[PDB]
Amino acid sequence: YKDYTGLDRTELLSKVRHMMSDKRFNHVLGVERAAIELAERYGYDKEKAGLAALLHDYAKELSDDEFLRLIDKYQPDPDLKKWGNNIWHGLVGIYKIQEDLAIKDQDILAAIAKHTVGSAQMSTLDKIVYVADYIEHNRDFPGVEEARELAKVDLNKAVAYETARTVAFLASKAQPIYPKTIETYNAYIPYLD
Amino acid sequence: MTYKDYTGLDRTELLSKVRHMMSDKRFNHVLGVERAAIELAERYGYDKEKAGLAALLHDYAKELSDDEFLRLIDKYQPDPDLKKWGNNIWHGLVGIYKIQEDLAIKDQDILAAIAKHTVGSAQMSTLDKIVYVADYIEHNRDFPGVEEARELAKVDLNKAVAYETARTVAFLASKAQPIYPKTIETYNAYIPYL
Ligand SMILES: Nc1nc2c(ncn2[C@@H]2O[C@H](COP(=O)(O)OP(=O)(O)O)[C@@H](O)[C@H]2O)c(=O)[nH]1
Ligand SMILES: Nc1nc2c(ncn2[C@@H]2O[C@H](COP(=O)(O)OP(=O)(O)O)[C@@H](O)[C@H]2O)c(=O)[nH]1
Ligand SMILES: [Cl-]
Ligand SMILES: [Cl-]
Ligand SMILES: [Cl-]
Ligand SMILES: [Fe+3]
Ligand SMILES: [Fe+3]
Ligand SMILES: [Fe+3]
Ligand SMILES: [Fe+3]
Repeated sequence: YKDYTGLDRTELLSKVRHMMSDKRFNHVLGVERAAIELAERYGYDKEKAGLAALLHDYAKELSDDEFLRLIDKYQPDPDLKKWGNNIWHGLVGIYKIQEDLAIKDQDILAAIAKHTVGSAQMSTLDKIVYVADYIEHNRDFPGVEEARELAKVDLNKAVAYETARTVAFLASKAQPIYPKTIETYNAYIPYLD
Repeated sequence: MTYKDYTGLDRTELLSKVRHMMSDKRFNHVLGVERAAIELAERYGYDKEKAGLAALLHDYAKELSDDEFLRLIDKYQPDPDLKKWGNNIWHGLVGIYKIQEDLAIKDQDILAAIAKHTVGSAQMSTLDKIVYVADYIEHNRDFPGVEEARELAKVDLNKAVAYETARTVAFLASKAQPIYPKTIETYNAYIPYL
């Protein structure tokens, strides 16, 4: 990752860990492990995959006010301020990552930005991060084990399954559903037919 | 303003033509929706005739052939994306052209409420909401939580709208069926009522 960050993995782990709780940093390590496994399985650059996965939740624990300032400074979209952390920590978090690290790679940053909501046409790296986040080994929740099996077989099916489960979950709790989420939903459900 | 004022047929002639468009089971559904929409109109201070008429006509095109719909799309509202969907989406949005072909109805409120009865919109009129809810709670319906919808409809029409839309999004997602984007526009607009 030094090629991407200018830092050894040891300073990098220090920086990431100092942004979040123990429990969350373990999640992030599990996501790194899972993304590297997925990259191996699907013929993708393991270093890009692991680095995007290590960084993906870098901003997860920023406060609302800190996000509102990053919005104002870097992407002042009126609608964006109506949402919250779930949406912000990836989409707006990338600005924090760039402030704190010498990361410029647009593939990595884009995979991080959309890790929560996806998009239509996700790249292989986007999908690796998206799926690793859901299936990493510390996770236990309704839908993970089917997700793990699918991931071993077809990345696009895993993407579809994860998205369908998340929409169902949000709807069951009457929580707002980000419009990109439904874009991702409709684009990938054909894989499950 | 009677059904005849709106359509040029009296309710008796309407009921025959509507019966002709569909199976008995569907026609009974439509009578149930008419009944439910009239009750919702009384409950919420809305014109009972408009509500009853929109309800009677809402599924006029439910059993048109796929080919009839595609012809209608070409002829009246060319949209290649629309063509990618199916009966669920078409029968309201494209069905209103069939209704206008067969009936002398021009009322834009009634037509708009029929057109969106499946998917809703973000800024639904009272008539829109009455048809949308009546469709879901009509007395022939027997599905889990229909009694929750019925109860909410007795108390707050916007909540009933919110509940129905959250139900439908969760139902579709739970089996990985496509979700029409207006459906999510309705969902996000009405969930704050819950
Ligand atoms: N309100 C809302 N929440 C979402 C949407 N998509 C995902 N989420 C939620 O965002 C939360 C965090 O998602 P994610 O970044 O994927 O995982 P995490 O950061 O490792 O917890 C989860 O509770 C998801 O349900 C959406 O479209 N709208
Ligand atoms: N594909 C798709 N189907 C939907 C959507 N919203 C509702 N439906 C379905 O369309 C069907 C017809 O719905 P509706 O016109 O409300 O009821 P009906 O005509 O009395 O059966 C149902 O099975 C709904 O779940 C959507 O957004 N996308
Ligand atoms: Cl680990
Ligand atoms: Cl590696
Ligand atoms: Cl599971
Ligand atoms: Fe996250
Ligand atoms: Fe995560
Ligand atoms: Fe219908
Ligand atoms: Fe109906």
